[PDB]
Amino acid sequence: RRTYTLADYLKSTIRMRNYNLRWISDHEYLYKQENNVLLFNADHGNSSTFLENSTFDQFGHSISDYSVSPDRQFVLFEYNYVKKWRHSYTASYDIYDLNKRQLITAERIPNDTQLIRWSPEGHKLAYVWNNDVYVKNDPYSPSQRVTHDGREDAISNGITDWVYEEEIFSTHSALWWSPNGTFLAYAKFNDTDVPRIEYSVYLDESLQYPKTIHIPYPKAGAKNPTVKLYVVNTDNLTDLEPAQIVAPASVLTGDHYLCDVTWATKERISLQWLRRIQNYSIIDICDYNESTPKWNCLVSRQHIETSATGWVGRFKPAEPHFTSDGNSFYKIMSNSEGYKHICLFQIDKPDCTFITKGAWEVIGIEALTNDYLYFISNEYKGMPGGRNLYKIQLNNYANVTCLSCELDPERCQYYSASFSKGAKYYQLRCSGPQIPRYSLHSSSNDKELRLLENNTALYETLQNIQMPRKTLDFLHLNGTKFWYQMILPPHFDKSKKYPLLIDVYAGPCSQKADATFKLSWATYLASTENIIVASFDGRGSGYQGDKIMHAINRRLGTFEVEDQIEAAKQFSKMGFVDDKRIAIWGWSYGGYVTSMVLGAGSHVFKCGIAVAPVSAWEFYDSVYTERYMGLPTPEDNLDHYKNSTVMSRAENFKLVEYLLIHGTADDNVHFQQSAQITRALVDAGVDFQAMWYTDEDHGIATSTAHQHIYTHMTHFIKQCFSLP
Amino acid sequence: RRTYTLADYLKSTIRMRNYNLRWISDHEYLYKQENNVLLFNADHGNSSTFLENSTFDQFGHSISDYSVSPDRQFVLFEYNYVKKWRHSYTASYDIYDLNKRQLITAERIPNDTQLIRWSPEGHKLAYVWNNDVYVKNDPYSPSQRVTHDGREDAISNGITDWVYEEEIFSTHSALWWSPNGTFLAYAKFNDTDVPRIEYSVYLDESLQYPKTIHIPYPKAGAKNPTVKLYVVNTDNLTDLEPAQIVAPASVLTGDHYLCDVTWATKERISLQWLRRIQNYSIIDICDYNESTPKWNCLVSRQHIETSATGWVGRFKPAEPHFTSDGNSFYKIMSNSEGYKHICLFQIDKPDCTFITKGAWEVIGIEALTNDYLYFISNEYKGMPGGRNLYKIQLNNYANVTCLSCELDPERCQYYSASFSKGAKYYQLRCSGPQIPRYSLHSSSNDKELRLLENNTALYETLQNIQMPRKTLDFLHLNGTKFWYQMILPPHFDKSKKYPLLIDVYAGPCSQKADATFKLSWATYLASTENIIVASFDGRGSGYQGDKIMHAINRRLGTFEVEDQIEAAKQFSKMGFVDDKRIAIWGWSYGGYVTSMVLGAGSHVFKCGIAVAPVSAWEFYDSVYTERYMGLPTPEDNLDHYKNSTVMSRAENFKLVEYLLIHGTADDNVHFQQSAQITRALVDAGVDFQAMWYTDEDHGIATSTAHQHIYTHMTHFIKQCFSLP
Ligand SMILES: *[C@@H]1O[C@H](CO)[C@@H](O[C@@H]2O[C@H](CO)[C@@H](O[C@@H]3O[C@H](CO)[C@@H](O)[C@H](O)[C@@H]3O)[C@H](O)[C@H]2NC(C)=O)[C@H](O)[C@H]1NC(C)=O
Ligand SMILES: *[C@@H]1O[C@H](CO)[C@@H](O[C@@H]2O[C@H](CO)[C@@H](O[C@@H]3O[C@H](CO)[C@@H](O)[C@H](O)[C@@H]3O)[C@H](O)[C@H]2NC(C)=O)[C@H](O)[C@H]1NC(C)=O
Ligand SMILES: *[C@@H]1O[C@H](CO)[C@@H](O[C@@H]2O[C@H](CO)[C@@H](O)[C@H](O)[C@H]2NC(C)=O)[C@H](O)[C@H]1NC(C)=O
Ligand SMILES: *[C@@H]1O[C@H](CO)[C@@H](O[C@@H]2O[C@H](CO)[C@@H](O)[C@H](O)[C@H]2NC(C)=O)[C@H](O)[C@H]1NC(C)=O
Ligand SMILES: *[C@@H]1O[C@H](CO)[C@@H](O[C@@H]2O[C@H](CO)[C@@H](O)[C@H](O)[C@H]2NC(C)=O)[C@H](O)[C@H]1NC(C)=O
Ligand SMILES: *[C@@H]1O[C@H](CO)[C@@H](O[C@@H]2O[C@H](CO)[C@@H](O)[C@H](O)[C@H]2NC(C)=O)[C@H](O)[C@H]1NC(C)=O
Ligand SMILES: *[C@@H]1O[C@H](CO)[C@@H](O[C@@H]2O[C@H](CO)[C@@H](O)[C@H](O)[C@H]2NC(C)=O)[C@H](O)[C@H]1NC(C)=O
Ligand SMILES: *[C@@H]1O[C@H](CO)[C@@H](O[C@@H]2O[C@H](CO)[C@@H](O)[C@H](O)[C@H]2NC(C)=O)[C@H](O)[C@H]1NC(C)=O
Ligand SMILES: *[C@@H]1O[C@H](CO)[C@@H](O[C@@H]2O[C@H](CO)[C@@H](O)[C@H](O)[C@H]2NC(C)=O)[C@H](O)[C@H]1NC(C)=O
Ligand SMILES: *[C@@H]1O[C@H](CO)[C@@H](O)[C@H](O)[C@H]1NC(C)=O
Ligand SMILES: *[C@@H]1O[C@H](CO)[C@@H](O)[C@H](O)[C@H]1NC(C)=O
Ligand SMILES: *[C@@H]1O[C@H](CO)[C@@H](O)[C@H](O)[C@H]1NC(C)=O
Repeated sequence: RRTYTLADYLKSTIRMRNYNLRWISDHEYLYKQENNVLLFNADHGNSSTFLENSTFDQFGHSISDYSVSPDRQFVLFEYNYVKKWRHSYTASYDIYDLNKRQLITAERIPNDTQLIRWSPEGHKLAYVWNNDVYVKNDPYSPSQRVTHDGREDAISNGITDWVYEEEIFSTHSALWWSPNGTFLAYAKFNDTDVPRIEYSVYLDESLQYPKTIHIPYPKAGAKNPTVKLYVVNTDNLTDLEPAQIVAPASVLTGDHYLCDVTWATKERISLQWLRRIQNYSIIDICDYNESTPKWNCLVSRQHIETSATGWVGRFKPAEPHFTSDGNSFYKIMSNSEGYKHICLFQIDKPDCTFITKGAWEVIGIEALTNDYLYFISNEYKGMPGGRNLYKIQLNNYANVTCLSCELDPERCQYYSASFSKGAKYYQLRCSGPQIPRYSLHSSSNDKELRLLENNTALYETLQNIQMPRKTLDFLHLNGTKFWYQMILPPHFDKSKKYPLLIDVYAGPCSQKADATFKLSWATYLASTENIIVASFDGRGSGYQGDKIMHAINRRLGTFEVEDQIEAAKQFSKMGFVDDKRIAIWGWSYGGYVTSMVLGAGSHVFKCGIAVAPVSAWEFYDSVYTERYMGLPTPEDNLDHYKNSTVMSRAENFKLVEYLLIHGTADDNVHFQQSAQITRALVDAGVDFQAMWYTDEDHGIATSTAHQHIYTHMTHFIKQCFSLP
Repeated sequence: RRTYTLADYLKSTIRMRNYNLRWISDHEYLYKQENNVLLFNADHGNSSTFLENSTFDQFGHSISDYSVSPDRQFVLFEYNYVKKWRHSYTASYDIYDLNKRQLITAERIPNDTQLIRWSPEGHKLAYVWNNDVYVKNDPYSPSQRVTHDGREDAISNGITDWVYEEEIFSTHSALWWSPNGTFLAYAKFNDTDVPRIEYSVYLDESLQYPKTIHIPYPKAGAKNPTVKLYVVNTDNLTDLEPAQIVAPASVLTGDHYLCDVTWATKERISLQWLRRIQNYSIIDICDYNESTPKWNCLVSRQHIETSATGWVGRFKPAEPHFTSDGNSFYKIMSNSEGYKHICLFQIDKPDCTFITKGAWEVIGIEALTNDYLYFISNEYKGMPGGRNLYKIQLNNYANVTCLSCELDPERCQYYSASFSKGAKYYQLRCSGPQIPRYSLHSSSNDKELRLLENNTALYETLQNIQMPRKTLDFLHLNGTKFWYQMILPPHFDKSKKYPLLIDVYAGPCSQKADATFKLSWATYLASTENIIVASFDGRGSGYQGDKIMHAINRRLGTFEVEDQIEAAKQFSKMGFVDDKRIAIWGWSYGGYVTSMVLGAGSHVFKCGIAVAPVSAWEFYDSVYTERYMGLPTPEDNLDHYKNSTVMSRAENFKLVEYLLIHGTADDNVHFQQSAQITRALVDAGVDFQAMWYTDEDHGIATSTAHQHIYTHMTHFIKQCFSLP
C-alpha cells in the first residue's frame, strides 16, 4: 500500500476541497462553481446562475475577485492585482451594471486603487486612492474627495499602516459604513516620525541595481503611529468638515491604539480604544446629536476592561456584538476564575452580567438574535483543542444547546460556522480530526438541509495510502493538565522505538495541539519516514484560562521554553521514543523557541531548525512585543528584554545541529534578527548551517520556494536521525 | 610525527617573520623592533633607537602608524583609526617635533582626516578633510584651503572614490607633490550622477534599527565618475588659484580614466589618461610656463599606447620611469610577439626602443640609475612562476646580469627588492619556494652585506611536522605550455590514489601556479587530511604572453573555465588521483569559475565551494568588467554578458554538491550576485548549501569569521571526500 510521500505534500497531488460562500440575504448565498457564480436560495433549494463565467473573461483581461452590491444592481470586478503585504494590495476595479447588464465606462474607478467597500445597503461606494478617501453615491456619479492629506509613509486615510494591518485589524481596511449608508467612519494614521525598516530587493536578473524598500515599522519602544477617528455624512457631504470623534480621556494619558469600530444603530457608533500599556481598554458609545450636529459620547456609557495578570483579551480586546436595538451588547470577558466567557452589557449600566461559566472558554460569538445567541466553545468532553457550536436561550441562561456535538462525534470534533443575516440559516464547517465536511443548516430547527461537500474523493484516495494517525492526549506538569498531540506512523508499534520531532509555536495564546485534520509536512514524515511528530501546548498557551496564558507575561522565553523541554523529557520516559533521536523545529516563534531550546543546555534534543526566527524582542514590532513584554526601559522591563536573547545562548549550540533559515524580503520578522544570531554563533566558535531564500517573504510560500525549503529540511532531519 | 593542524593555520602558532623597512636615505632605513622604531645605517652597520616604545603609549591614545618627515624634523602619529574601505580610512593625527622633543598643540591636524602626505623634501604638509585639500608649509602654521566644493558622495578633491581606489590607483591618495615641494597636483572626482549600491549593516545586538550604507558604485555600463587634474603653486598660493591640466584631445572623445600622475622634473609632469574602452591610453608631458598658460602640454611629446587584441597593460598601463633629466623614460610595453618588455621612450621622439627581448615578460622596474636599470623578470629556466632580479648596463644592452638567480637556487626562486635612494643599497626579498629569507646588499658589487632575517626558528619548528611538498610542473593544452602547482601530502606514494582539490582564481593576468611559499589552508588539507591541492593557470593567465592572456578578451567565463576542466581531466588520467573525489573551490573570481565549472555538467567534480562569487558581469564594477567584457550594449558585447551568467547553468547543479558563502557587507562583490544564484537554484529545484557572514567585507577577515569559514569549509570537504 502506498505511503504519503513528500511529492504528495509539495505538489498538492491530494487536494482537499471546501465550500466557501457569501451570504447576501437572510436566506440566499453566492457560490462559485465551475468558475460560474451561482445564487442559492436556502428557503426553497432552487438556484440560478447569477454570473456566467462567460462574463468574467470577456472584459479585456483576467479578473481576480468580485463583490456584488447589496441591492444586486452592480458588481465590482478586480483586476491588475499587485500584492502589497499580508492583507494589502493595489488593483484596478471595474463596475458591471446588472440592470443594463452592461459595463460602465464613465466616472470609472482609478487605477492603483488601494481599497474599496460597498455600503451595507444600496450601491454607494467608498474607495481609497493615494491614501485619500473617496465616495461615489452611485456608479454613474462623480467621486467626492473627502480627505486631501494623503502622503505615502506619512498619512493614510481609510487604510491601515503596517502594524495595524498585521497586529490589530488583521485587514487593510479602515472604513466603516453605517447600516443605512448615511455615515462613513474612517481612520487617519500618521507614521511621520515612525522609524523605517529598509531591506534590499533583488528582483529579476535584469535589474542591475537592487531596490531599497522602506516601511514605517515601530520596533519595541519606538515611536508609534497615531490614529484619529472621523465620521462623514454621505447624504450632505458638502455641508461640514469631517467630524472627529475624540478618544476618551482614559486613553489620552499617552500613546494609544484604536482596535475596533462597530455600529450599534443607524445613529450610534462604538469605538474600542486601547492604551499603549495593553492592560486598559475602553468602549465609547457615541450618538449623533442632529442639533449642533456633533457626535455625543456620554461618559456614563464608557465601559472599561482591565487585566491584573497581564494584557486584555487574547490578542486584542473582544469586539462587542450589539443587540438589534443597540441598547445592549454581549462581549467576551475574563471571569473571576480567569476563563473567557460571555458577559451581558447594558449601554448605560456600569457592570456586566456573565451568562456562561465553567472551566472552559468561549472562542467567539458567531451570531445574535433576540431569542438565541450562537457561539463556539471548547467545552465538549472538556477538551480545549475542540470547537463546537452552541446556542443560549436569552430568557433562561441555563438552557444551553450544543448544535454540533452529536452529529459525528468520532469524525468531527472541530467545528466553525458562518451565519446569514438574522441567523436564519448557518453553514457548518468541520475541520477534523477526520476528513472535513461542510453542511447547510436552518436555525429554526437546527436540521441539516443539505450536504455541501463531503470530500468523498479525498476519503477513497486515502484508503489506498498508509496514512498516519493523530492522538489527542495530555500529561501533567507540576500538577497542571497539559494537552499534546502525536502524529503516529502507520502500523505503530509501541514496542519499537521511533525518532521524535517536535513542532513548536509556543506563542502567547497559541494552540498547536487540536483536533484538526491537516495534510502537512508532518503527515509525510510519519507516513513515509516513520518519525513521530509532536506538539505540546504548555504554559503561555491559550483557551485554557488566563492562569496558563498569562504565566508567560513579562517573561517571554522562560516558561514556554522549559515546558517544551520538560514535555520532551516526559516523552523520553515513554517506551517508544528514541532518547538519542529527538529534534525540534519552529516558525517565527517556534524558531525563537527552537533556538532558545537548543541554547538551554538540555542535552535532550539532537538537532533543530529555526525558520524566520525571532532572535531578540528588541527587534520585533511594538504592538505584539509590548503587549507581553512591556517597554524596554530600565524602569519597566529592560532586564528580561536582554535576558531573553537567543544570542546569549551561543555557547550551548556546540552540542546540537543548528539549521537556520530566513527569507530576505521578510517584512514581519526582519532578516536583521537571524543575522544577529549567526554573529553570536560565529563569534563563539560554533558551527551551524544556514540558508537564505532571496526575495521570499515571511511565510515562504512561492511554489518554487515552498518546495525547496521542505526538501532541504527533509535532507537535514534524515541526516540528523541517520535515516535513508 | 605531528601534522599541520587546522589550528596551526587559524591560530598562527607557527609564525613566519618578515623584514619590513622604510628607506629614508641612500644608506639608511627605519625598522620596527619590539614596538621600537630603530634607525639603521647600511654603510657601516650600526644602529640606534629612533623612536622609543614609550611613545605609541605615553600619549592618551594607542598610535596606529607613524610617518617621518624627509628633513627628519617631525613625525606624524596616527590614532583614532576607523577603517573606511580596503585601501581607505579616516583617522586623527598628531605632529611631533624631534629637535624639541615636543608635541605640537597649535594649528593641529583636524580629526576625521581622510589623507595626509609629506612633501618629498622639507616638511610641507597636505591633508584632505571633508573632501577639500588643505596645505601647510610648516607644522606650526595655519592651513591654506585649496578646494571648497567638497561634498560627501558627490565631489572628492585629493582622494579617490571606490572604483579608482580599487581598480586603478590601489590607493586612497590622489596627491602628487613635485620633487622640490613647490607644486602640488591633485585630482578631483565627481560621483554626483553615479548610482549608489545600498546594503544594510547589522551592528551590535544593542543597535535596534539597521544602518543602510550608500556607496557610489558604477556597475557595467552605468555612469562612471568624472575626473579632473589640477596643480597648485604651494610657495605663492594666496595670490594664485589651482591650475587645471586638461586631458589630451585624443581622450576627450568620450569617457576616460586618469591612471597615472608622475613628476619628471621639478617643473615637468606626466599624466597617463585612459579611454573608457581600455585599448587606448596616452602619456602627456607638460612643462611649467612662468607666465600664463601655467602648464604647457606640447602635442609633439604625446605618447600613445594601444592594443588590438584586448586591453592595454596587465591591469592598467605601465607607469613611466623617468631618467634624472626627465628627457626620457623607460616603461613596460608589449612587443610585436606579445611579451611585456622594457622600452626606452624619448620625450620629443615618437617611438621607443626595446632594451630587452625574449619569450618571457618583465614584472616591474625596481630602480633607475644613470648607468644601470634594475628590474624583475621570469626568464630564469623559463619558469613564469619565478621572480629574479636582473640589471642592465644602460650602455651595453647586451650586458644583462642576474643578481639573485644563483644565490640559493634550491631554496629561493621568487625574489623582490626594495632599493635605497640612488640605488646604493637594496634589500633582497626571497619569498619561496622554501623558507623565506631576507638579505641586504650593496649595488657596487652585489655582495651580501648581512643577513636580515633567515627564519631559522621557522625552519626548526617545521622539521617537527610532516610538512607537505609543492611541485611546480606543467602540461600542454593543444600544444601550449600551461603550468600548474601541486601541494603534495607528506610521504607521497604515486601508487596510492588521493582526493583532488582544485584551487581556482583563473582571472585575467592571474598566477596561482608560482614558486612561492605560503602557510595556507591547502597545507592543512595535504599535511593532515592527505588531500592533493592543485592550482592551474590556463588561458587568461598573465606573465606568459598576450596571446595566452588576451584570449579571454570579451569572452569571460568561457576559456578559463573549460581549461580548468580539461586540466582536471588530465589530472584524472594520472595514476594517483581518485576520479570520484575531485573538488574545486575559489574566491571572488574562482567562485565565479567554480560555479561556472560545476554548471558545465562535465561529471568531473563531485562537489564545489564558491566564496563571494561573481554571478553576472552586469553586477560588477565598470572599470574591471568593461576592460575585459566591453559594453553591455546590443551593439558591442551584450550577448556574452547574458551567455556568461552562472544562473543560466542552474540545472546542471543537480549533479554536484554546492556550498555558497557570502558576506552581507560586501562592497566589492555585492551580495546581490550570490542572491541571484540561489533564486535560480531555487527556481530549478536544486538543493545546495549556503552560509552568510554578517558585516563581513569581501575579504572575510574578522578573527572570529576567518576561523569559522575555514572550519565550515573543512567539514564540507571531509563530508564530500568521505573522511573522518
Ligand atoms: C503627524 O505627526 C507629525 C509628527 O508626529 C506631526 O508634525 C509635528 O508636530 C509637532 C507638534 O505636534 C511639531 O513639534 C514641535 O511643535 C512645537 C509647538 O510649540 C514647535 O515649537 C516646534 O518647533 C516643533 O515644530 C513638529 O515640528 C511636527 N513635525 C513635522 C511637521 O514634521 C504632524 O502634525 C502630524 N500630522 C497629522 C496629520 O496628524
Ligand atoms: C558633477 O557632475 C554633475 C552631473 O554630471 C554636474 O552637474 C550637471 O551638469 C550638467 C551639464 O553638464 C547638467 O545637465 C544639463 O545641461 C544642459 C545644457 O544645455 C542644460 O540645459 C540643463 O538644464 C542641465 O543643466 C545637469 O543639470 C547638472 N546636474 C546637477 C547640477 O545636478 C556637475 O557640474 C559636476 N560637478 C563638477 C564639479 O564637475
Ligand atoms: C438612514 O438613517 C438616517 C438616520 O437614521 C436617516 O437620516 C434621518 O432620517 C430621518 C427619517 O428617517 C429624518 O427625520 C432625519 O432628518 C435624517 N437625519 C439625517 C442626519 O440624515 C436617513 O434618512 C436614512 N436613509 C435611508 C435611505 O434610509
Ligand atoms: C497596567 O500595567 C502597568 C505596568 O505593567 C501598571 O503600572 C503600575 O502602576 C502603579 C500605579 O498604581 C505603579 O505603582 C507601578 O509601579 C506600575 N508598574 C509598572 C511596572 O510600571 C498598571 O497598574 C496596570 N494597570 C492595571 C489596571 O492593572
Ligand atoms: C461522506 O464521507 C464519509 C467518510 O468520511 C463516509 O463515511 C464512511 O462511509 C463508509 C461506507 O463505505 C463507512 O464504512 C465508514 O465507516 C464511514 N466513515 C465515517 C468516518 O463515517 C460517508 O458515507 C460519506 N457520505 C456520503 C453521502 O457520501
Ligand atoms: C653609529 O652611527 C652613527 C651615525 O650617525 C655614528 O655617528 C657619529 O657621530 C659623531 C658625533 O659627533 C661624529 O663625530 C662621528 O663622525 C659619527 N660617525 C660617523 C661614522 O659618521 C656613530 O659613530 C656610530 N657609532 C659609534 C659607536 O661610533
Ligand atoms: C624648487 O624649485 C622651483 C622650480 O624649480 C623653484 O622655483 C623657482 O626658483 C627660481 C630661483 O629661486 C625662480 O627664478 C623661479 O621664478 C621659481 N619658479 C617658481 C615657479 O617658483 C624653487 O625656488 C625651489 N625651491 C627650493 C626650496 O628648492
Ligand atoms: C578598441 O576597441 C574597440 C571596440 O572593440 C574597437 O572598435 C572597433 O573599431 C572598428 C574599426 O573602427 C569597427 O569596425 C568596430 O565595429 C569597432 N567595434 C566597436 C565595438 O565599436 C577599436 O578599433 C579598438 N581600438 C584599436 C586601436 O584597435
Ligand atoms: C638559515 O636558514 C636555512 C634554512 O632556513 C639554514 O639552512 C639549513 O642549514 C642546515 C644546517 O643546520 C642544513 O642541514 C640544511 O640543509 C640547510 N638548508 C638549506 C636550504 O640550505 C641555515 O643553516 C640558516 N643559517 C643560519 C646562519 O642560521
Ligand atoms: C463555464 O461554466 C460552464 C457551465 O457548465 C462550464 O461548462 C464551463 O466548463 C466553464 N468554463 C470555465 C473556463 O470555467
Ligand atoms: C426560487 O423560487 C422563488 C419562487 O418560485 C423565486 O421567486 C426565486 O426567484 C427562485 N430563486 C431564484 C434564484 O430565482
Ligand atoms: C620596550 O623596549 C624595551 C627595550 O628593548 C623592551 O625591553 C620592552 O620589552 C619594550 N616594551 C614593549 C611594551 O614593547
